[PDB]
Amino acid sequence: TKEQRILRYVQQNAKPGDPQSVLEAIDTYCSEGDAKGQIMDAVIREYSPSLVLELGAYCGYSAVRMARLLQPGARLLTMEINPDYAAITQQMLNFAGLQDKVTILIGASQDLIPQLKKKYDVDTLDMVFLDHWKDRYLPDTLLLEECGLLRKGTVLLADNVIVPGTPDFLAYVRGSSSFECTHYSSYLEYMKVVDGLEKAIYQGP
Ligand SMILES: Cc1nn(C)cc1-c1cc[nH]n1
Repeated sequence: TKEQRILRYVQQNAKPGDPQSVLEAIDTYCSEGDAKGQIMDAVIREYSPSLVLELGAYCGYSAVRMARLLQPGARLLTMEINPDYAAITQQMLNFAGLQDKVTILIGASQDLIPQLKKKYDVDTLDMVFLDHWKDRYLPDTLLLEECGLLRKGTVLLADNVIVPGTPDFLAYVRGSSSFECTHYSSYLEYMKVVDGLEKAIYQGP
């Protein structure tokens, strides 16, 4: 119901066609995530990806956040396992006026990623945002590589990466010469990490 409540709140209080007011409505409602969203913004602005893959949609906050910065021609593919969330996310994107920039695929990442080239005509991806299941971060990273979907300069950005969580994913991207890594730790006013993200840029084979 959390995702449903968030949407209705947006629908009642936000301005249609204005992604900023949609995001502000979501943030405001949830607090009584801008640190993470701010990092997502910085990555999109720096790498200027033409095709983005998002793993996990939920209420659509991140789809809105990323798609609003893509220029004409640039697109987002969003995978979401839960059809109820995919519906919420579609409504959220319609509300923000970003529906022409995003395609939502319903299903499990491990099933859909291998079908991207043949079934959905993807060549390579410029950016991947990982925010789905944490036990899939490393397997899906490997799957993307092995399916030939990454190129030199493709940026992976993974949410909710806080040690000792995601030991395998981090061991790989850090450990491998094929990835150049940056970590982000948000503490807000605290001494303990509230959210962590990892940026990993593929260097090619
Ligand atoms: C996409 C996807 N694939 N798998 C395995 C989980 C998801 C997910 C998790 C939250 N939303 N969607």
